[PDB]
Amino acid sequence: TVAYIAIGSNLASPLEQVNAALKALGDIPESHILTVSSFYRTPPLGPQDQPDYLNAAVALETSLAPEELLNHTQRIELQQGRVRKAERAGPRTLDLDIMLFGNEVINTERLTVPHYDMKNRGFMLWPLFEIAPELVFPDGEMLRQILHTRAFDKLNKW
Ligand SMILES: [Cl-]
Ligand SMILES: [Mg+2]
Ligand SMILES: [Mg+2]
Repeated sequence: TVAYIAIGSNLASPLEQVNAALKALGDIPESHILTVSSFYRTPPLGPQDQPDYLNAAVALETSLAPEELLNHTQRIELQQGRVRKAERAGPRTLDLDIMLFGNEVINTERLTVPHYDMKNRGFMLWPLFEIAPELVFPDGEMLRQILHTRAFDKLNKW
């Protein structure tokens, strides 16, 4: 099944953390990376000029169950994302979100697929459109149409 995973980093040098994250994603059992988007840049809010966020999208072919994939993305977030050495308040610096899993709609306490706010997040949809321009959501909405009809922040490449 093809799963689409969003990666975000605001950590240290986001290139290195994101690449470790990609390596870990490929190392998930019964799973392989099909393609990876370009890296995109999201400024922080406010003048503080804290680290920018690096955003990407990955297409992952997997024969895992959705909740099993979630175990792995959660694990990688702990192992690669700091959070032992600095958690709440940080926040955690590496985010791996399962955006879509096949044409599946999953509504469970642990896992909601499609990711609940993804259609309003340009830093999720634009990298997704780069690797899946013909994507259609389980409810039938076309990714190309959402990008024509919803307002998003400008999103430059990294
Ligand atoms: Cl949907
Ligand atoms: Mg997130
Ligand atoms: Mg998350």
